[PDB]
Amino acid sequence: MRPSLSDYQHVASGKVRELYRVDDEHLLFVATDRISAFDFVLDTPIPDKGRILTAMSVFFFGLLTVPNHLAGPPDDPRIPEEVLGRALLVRRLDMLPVECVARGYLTGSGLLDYQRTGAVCGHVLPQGLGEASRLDPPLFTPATKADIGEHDMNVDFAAVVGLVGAVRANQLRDETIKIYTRAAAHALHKGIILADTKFEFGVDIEGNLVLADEVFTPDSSRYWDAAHYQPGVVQDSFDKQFVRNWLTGPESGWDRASTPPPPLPDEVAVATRERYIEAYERISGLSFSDWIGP
Ligand SMILES: N#Cc1c(N)ncnc1-c1cnn(Cc2cccc(F)c2)c1
Repeated sequence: MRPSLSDYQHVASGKVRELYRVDDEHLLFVATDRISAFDFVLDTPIPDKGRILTAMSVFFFGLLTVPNHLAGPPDDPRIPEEVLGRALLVRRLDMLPVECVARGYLTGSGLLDYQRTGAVCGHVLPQGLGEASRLDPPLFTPATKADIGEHDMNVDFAAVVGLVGAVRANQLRDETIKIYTRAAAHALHKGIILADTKFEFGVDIEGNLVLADEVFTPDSSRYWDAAHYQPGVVQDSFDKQFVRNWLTGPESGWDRASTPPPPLPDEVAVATRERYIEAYERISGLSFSDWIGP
Protein backbone atom coordinates (compact mmCIF):
# COMPACT_ATOMS: atom_id res chain seq x y z
CA MET A 1 0.00 0.00 0.00
CA ARG A 2 2.09 2.88 -1.32
CA PRO A 3 0.89 6.48 -0.96
CA SER A 4 -0.64 8.34 -3.86
CA LEU A 5 1.38 11.06 -5.53
CA SER A 6 -1.59 13.33 -4.71
CA ASP A 7 -0.68 12.93 -1.02
CA TYR A 8 2.47 15.01 -1.61
CA GLN A 9 2.87 18.72 -2.42
CA HIS A 10 4.25 19.69 -5.83
CA VAL A 11 7.06 22.17 -5.28
CA ALA A 12 8.93 22.33 -8.60
CA SER A 13 8.72 21.40 -12.28
CA GLY A 14 11.47 21.24 -14.87
CA LYS A 15 11.36 20.31 -18.55
CA VAL A 16 11.39 16.56 -17.91
CA ARG A 17 11.40 16.19 -14.10
CA GLU A 18 9.23 17.07 -11.10
CA LEU A 19 9.82 17.62 -7.38
CA TYR A 20 7.44 16.90 -4.49
CA ARG A 21 7.50 17.53 -0.74
CA VAL A 22 7.19 14.33 1.30
CA ASP A 23 7.71 15.84 4.75
CA ASP A 24 9.74 18.64 6.36
CA GLU A 25 13.06 16.88 5.63
CA HIS A 26 12.39 14.82 2.48
CA LEU A 27 11.43 15.26 -1.15
CA LEU A 28 10.41 12.99 -3.97
CA PHE A 29 12.53 13.45 -7.11
CA VAL A 30 10.56 12.32 -10.17
CA ALA A 31 11.89 11.65 -13.69
CA THR A 32 9.32 11.77 -16.49
CA ASP A 33 9.22 10.12 -19.90
CA ARG A 34 9.35 13.50 -21.61
CA ILE A 35 12.29 14.26 -23.92
CA SER A 36 13.72 17.61 -25.00
CA ALA A 37 15.25 18.42 -28.37
CA PHE A 38 16.38 21.79 -29.71
CA ASP A 39 15.13 23.38 -26.47
CA PHE A 40 11.64 22.01 -27.02
CA VAL A 41 9.89 19.50 -24.79
CA LEU A 42 8.48 17.21 -27.48
CA ASP A 43 4.86 16.06 -27.73
CA THR A 44 5.84 12.39 -27.75
CA PRO A 45 7.11 10.69 -24.60
CA ILE A 46 9.83 8.01 -24.71
CA PRO A 47 8.56 4.84 -23.02
CA ASP A 48 10.54 3.90 -19.87
CA LYS A 49 12.83 6.94 -20.22
CA GLY A 50 12.17 8.11 -16.67
CA ARG A 51 12.94 4.65 -15.26
CA ILE A 52 16.06 4.18 -17.36
CA LEU A 53 17.49 7.56 -16.38
CA THR A 54 16.69 6.98 -12.71
CA ALA A 55 18.46 3.62 -12.90
CA MET A 56 21.46 5.33 -14.51
CA SER A 57 21.62 7.98 -11.83
CA VAL A 58 21.39 5.41 -9.02
CA PHE A 59 24.24 3.45 -10.60
CA PHE A 60 26.48 6.52 -10.80
CA PHE A 61 25.68 7.64 -7.22
CA GLY A 62 26.87 4.19 -6.09
CA LEU A 63 30.05 4.53 -8.14
CA LEU A 64 31.00 7.88 -6.60
CA THR A 65 32.24 8.24 -3.02
CA VAL A 66 30.85 11.73 -2.47
CA PRO A 67 27.91 12.36 -0.13
CA ASN A 68 24.62 12.48 -2.00
CA HIS A 69 20.98 13.35 -1.26
CA LEU A 70 19.49 9.87 -1.65
CA ALA A 71 17.44 9.03 1.43
CA GLY A 72 16.07 5.57 0.69
CA PRO A 73 16.14 2.57 -1.66
CA PRO A 74 14.49 2.60 -5.12
CA ASP A 75 11.59 0.60 -3.67
CA ASP A 76 11.17 2.77 -0.54
CA PRO A 77 7.53 2.53 0.65
CA ARG A 78 7.16 6.33 0.46
CA ILE A 79 7.36 6.08 -3.35
CA PRO A 80 3.94 5.97 -5.10
CA GLU A 81 3.24 3.04 -7.41
CA GLU A 82 2.59 5.41 -10.32
CA VAL A 83 6.22 6.60 -10.28
CA LEU A 84 7.92 3.42 -9.06
CA GLY A 85 11.32 3.09 -10.72
CA ARG A 86 11.44 6.72 -11.85
CA ALA A 87 11.29 8.45 -8.47
CA LEU A 88 13.65 8.63 -5.50
CA LEU A 89 13.23 9.73 -1.92
CA VAL A 90 15.80 12.41 -1.15
CA ARG A 91 16.91 14.56 1.78
CA ARG A 92 16.04 18.26 1.69
CA LEU A 93 19.13 20.47 1.38
CA ASP A 94 19.93 24.17 1.16
CA MET A 95 20.73 24.28 -2.56
CA LEU A 96 23.69 26.27 -3.86
CA PRO A 97 22.74 28.58 -6.77
CA VAL A 98 25.42 27.31 -9.15
CA GLU A 99 25.10 24.97 -12.12
CA CYS A 100 28.32 23.05 -11.77
CA VAL A 101 29.55 21.96 -15.17
CA ALA A 102 32.60 19.96 -16.13
CA ARG A 103 33.73 19.78 -19.76
CA GLY A 104 36.14 17.11 -20.93
CA TYR A 105 35.58 18.10 -24.57
CA LEU A 106 34.88 21.40 -26.29
CA THR A 107 31.36 21.72 -27.67
CA GLY A 108 28.16 23.73 -27.29
CA SER A 109 28.38 27.00 -25.42
CA GLY A 110 31.95 26.18 -24.29
CA LEU A 111 33.06 25.93 -27.92
CA LEU A 112 31.13 29.10 -28.81
CA ASP A 113 32.70 31.10 -25.97
CA TYR A 114 36.13 29.86 -27.07
CA GLN A 115 35.49 30.76 -30.71
CA ARG A 116 34.38 34.26 -29.69
CA THR A 117 36.98 35.06 -27.02
CA GLY A 118 39.64 32.36 -26.76
CA ALA A 119 38.43 31.62 -23.23
CA VAL A 120 35.67 29.71 -21.43
CA CYS A 121 34.41 30.78 -17.96
CA GLY A 122 37.69 32.55 -17.28
CA HIS A 123 39.95 29.82 -18.66
CA VAL A 124 42.23 30.98 -21.46
CA LEU A 125 42.74 27.93 -23.69
CA PRO A 126 45.38 26.89 -26.24
CA GLN A 127 44.97 28.14 -29.82
CA GLY A 128 43.85 25.68 -32.48
CA LEU A 129 41.00 23.86 -30.73
CA GLY A 130 37.68 23.14 -32.32
CA GLU A 131 34.50 21.11 -32.25
CA ALA A 132 34.79 18.08 -29.96
CA SER A 133 38.43 18.78 -29.12
CA ARG A 134 39.61 16.95 -26.02
CA LEU A 135 40.32 19.20 -23.02
CA ASP A 136 42.94 18.09 -20.50
CA PRO A 137 42.45 18.68 -17.68
CA PRO A 138 38.65 18.94 -17.75
CA LEU A 139 37.38 22.50 -17.31
CA PHE A 140 35.08 23.78 -14.59
CA THR A 141 32.61 25.93 -16.53
CA PRO A 142 29.96 27.10 -14.06
CA ALA A 143 26.67 28.62 -15.09
CA THR A 144 23.68 30.34 -13.51
CA LYS A 145 19.98 29.88 -14.27
CA ALA A 146 18.22 32.63 -16.20
CA ASP A 147 14.53 33.35 -16.84
CA ILE A 148 12.15 30.49 -17.69
CA GLY A 149 12.81 29.08 -21.15
CA GLU A 150 16.20 30.78 -21.38
CA HIS A 151 19.57 29.02 -21.44
CA ASP A 152 21.81 29.05 -18.37
CA MET A 153 24.41 31.83 -18.46
CA ASN A 154 28.11 30.87 -18.40
CA VAL A 155 30.02 32.64 -15.61
CA ASP A 156 33.63 32.70 -14.44
CA PHE A 157 35.09 31.54 -11.15
CA ALA A 158 34.83 35.03 -9.59
CA ALA A 159 31.07 34.89 -10.11
CA VAL A 160 30.98 31.58 -8.24
CA VAL A 161 32.96 33.13 -5.39
CA GLY A 162 30.46 36.00 -5.28
CA LEU A 163 27.60 33.52 -5.09
CA VAL A 164 28.77 31.04 -2.45
CA GLY A 165 32.01 32.21 -0.87
CA ALA A 166 35.70 31.80 -1.71
CA VAL A 167 36.33 28.51 0.12
CA ARG A 168 33.05 26.97 -1.02
CA ALA A 169 33.77 28.01 -4.62
CA ASN A 170 37.09 26.16 -4.50
CA GLN A 171 35.28 23.14 -3.13
CA LEU A 172 32.66 23.16 -5.90
CA ARG A 173 35.38 23.40 -8.52
CA ASP A 174 37.46 20.60 -7.08
CA GLU A 175 34.59 18.21 -6.40
CA THR A 176 32.99 18.83 -9.81
CA ILE A 177 36.22 17.98 -11.64
CA LYS A 178 36.99 14.96 -9.40
CA ILE A 179 33.50 13.49 -9.85
CA TYR A 180 33.45 14.08 -13.60
CA THR A 181 36.91 12.53 -14.01
CA ARG A 182 35.87 9.35 -12.18
CA ALA A 183 32.60 8.92 -14.07
CA ALA A 184 34.08 9.77 -17.48
CA ALA A 185 36.88 7.23 -17.10
CA HIS A 186 34.37 4.53 -16.11
CA ALA A 187 32.12 5.31 -19.06
CA LEU A 188 35.02 5.40 -21.54
CA HIS A 189 36.15 1.96 -20.36
CA LYS A 190 32.64 0.82 -21.34
CA GLY A 191 32.74 2.50 -24.77
CA ILE A 192 30.93 5.75 -23.97
CA ILE A 193 32.38 9.23 -23.81
CA LEU A 194 30.77 11.53 -21.23
CA ALA A 195 31.74 14.76 -22.96
CA ASP A 196 30.51 17.06 -20.20
CA THR A 197 28.11 17.01 -17.29
CA LYS A 198 26.01 19.34 -15.12
CA PHE A 199 25.52 18.97 -11.32
CA GLU A 200 23.79 20.86 -8.57
CA PHE A 201 24.97 20.66 -4.96
CA GLY A 202 23.34 21.48 -1.66
CA VAL A 203 24.47 21.86 1.92
CA ASP A 204 23.15 19.83 4.86
CA ILE A 205 22.53 20.97 8.44
CA GLU A 206 26.18 20.40 9.34
CA GLY A 207 27.58 22.52 6.50
CA ASN A 208 28.59 19.53 4.39
CA LEU A 209 28.50 19.62 0.60
CA VAL A 210 26.04 17.07 -0.84
CA LEU A 211 25.53 16.06 -4.49
CA ALA A 212 21.88 16.75 -5.18
CA ASP A 213 20.67 16.22 -8.67
CA GLU A 214 20.37 13.53 -11.23
CA VAL A 215 23.88 12.55 -12.07
CA PHE A 216 25.44 11.55 -15.37
CA THR A 217 22.20 10.94 -17.21
CA PRO A 218 22.00 11.65 -20.94
CA ASP A 219 19.85 14.64 -20.00
CA SER A 220 22.52 16.10 -17.69
CA SER A 221 25.52 14.99 -19.78
CA ARG A 222 26.47 14.62 -23.44
CA TYR A 223 26.79 10.90 -24.21
CA TRP A 224 28.91 10.02 -27.26
CA ASP A 225 29.84 6.68 -28.80
CA ALA A 226 33.58 6.37 -28.19
CA ALA A 227 34.03 4.03 -31.18
CA HIS A 228 33.00 6.88 -33.48
CA TYR A 229 34.74 9.73 -31.74
CA GLN A 230 36.17 12.03 -34.42
CA PRO A 231 37.53 15.39 -33.27
CA GLY A 232 36.66 18.25 -35.59
CA VAL A 233 33.03 17.39 -36.38
CA VAL A 234 29.83 17.41 -34.32
CA GLN A 235 29.44 14.07 -32.55
CA ASP A 236 26.19 12.16 -32.73
CA SER A 237 24.08 12.24 -29.57
CA PHE A 238 24.17 8.63 -28.37
CA ASP A 239 20.54 8.70 -27.27
CA LYS A 240 18.88 11.57 -29.19
CA GLN A 241 20.30 11.55 -32.72
CA PHE A 242 17.35 9.62 -34.22
CA VAL A 243 14.97 12.25 -32.82
CA ARG A 244 17.18 15.10 -34.05
CA ASN A 245 17.57 13.59 -37.51
CA TRP A 246 13.87 12.96 -38.01
CA LEU A 247 12.82 16.42 -36.82
CA THR A 248 15.31 18.08 -39.17
CA GLY A 249 14.63 15.63 -41.99
CA PRO A 250 12.21 15.69 -44.94
CA GLU A 251 9.47 13.62 -43.25
CA SER A 252 8.72 15.91 -40.31
CA GLY A 253 7.40 18.91 -42.22
CA TRP A 254 9.12 21.02 -39.58
CA ASP A 255 11.62 23.82 -40.12
CA ARG A 256 13.86 24.20 -37.00
CA ALA A 257 14.48 27.91 -37.86
CA SER A 258 10.70 28.68 -37.66
CA THR A 259 8.35 26.84 -33.95
CA PRO A 260 6.90 24.03 -31.66
CA PRO A 261 7.93 20.75 -33.36
CA PRO A 262 5.47 18.00 -34.42
CA PRO A 263 4.99 14.65 -32.64
CA LEU A 264 7.54 11.89 -33.25
CA PRO A 265 6.88 8.66 -35.11
CA ASP A 266 6.18 5.75 -32.75
CA GLU A 267 9.13 3.97 -34.37
CA VAL A 268 11.50 6.82 -33.46
CA ALA A 269 10.29 6.75 -29.84
CA VAL A 270 10.82 2.97 -29.61
CA ALA A 271 14.27 3.20 -31.21
CA THR A 272 15.16 5.95 -28.75
CA ARG A 273 14.11 3.80 -25.77
CA GLU A 274 16.47 1.15 -27.15
CA ARG A 275 19.37 3.61 -27.21
CA TYR A 276 18.74 4.55 -23.55
CA ILE A 277 18.66 0.91 -22.49
CA GLU A 278 21.83 0.20 -24.46
CA ALA A 279 23.64 3.07 -22.75
CA TYR A 280 22.46 2.01 -19.29
CA GLU A 281 23.38 -1.64 -19.66
CA ARG A 282 26.77 -0.85 -21.16
CA ILE A 283 27.73 1.57 -18.38
CA SER A 284 26.22 -0.26 -15.41
CA GLY A 285 26.85 -3.85 -16.49
CA LEU A 286 23.33 -4.46 -15.20
CA SER A 287 20.14 -5.52 -16.99
CA PHE A 288 17.35 -2.97 -17.23
CA SER A 289 14.88 -5.86 -17.09
CA ASP A 290 15.85 -6.11 -13.40
CA TRP A 291 15.04 -2.47 -12.63
CA ILE A 292 11.91 -1.90 -10.57
CA GLY A 293 8.69 -0.58 -12.08
CA PRO A 294 4.92 -0.44 -11.51
N1 LIG B 1 17.30 17.45 -5.83
C1 LIG B 1 17.09 18.17 -4.99
C2 LIG B 1 16.81 19.11 -3.85
C3 LIG B 1 17.11 18.71 -2.55
N2 LIG B 1 17.67 17.43 -2.31
N3 LIG B 1 16.87 19.55 -1.54
C4 LIG B 1 16.35 20.76 -1.77
N4 LIG B 1 16.05 21.18 -2.99
C5 LIG B 1 16.26 20.43 -4.05
C6 LIG B 1 15.90 20.99 -5.43
C7 LIG B 1 15.06 22.09 -5.65
N5 LIG B 1 14.98 22.28 -6.98
N6 LIG B 1 15.76 21.36 -7.57
C8 LIG B 1 15.91 21.24 -9.02
C9 LIG B 1 14.83 20.23 -9.47
C10 LIG B 1 15.11 18.90 -9.32
C11 LIG B 1 14.19 17.92 -9.70
C12 LIG B 1 12.93 18.31 -10.24
C13 LIG B 1 12.65 19.63 -10.39
F1 LIG B 1 11.43 19.98 -10.91
C14 LIG B 1 13.57 20.62 -10.00
C15 LIG B 1 16.33 20.57 -6.65
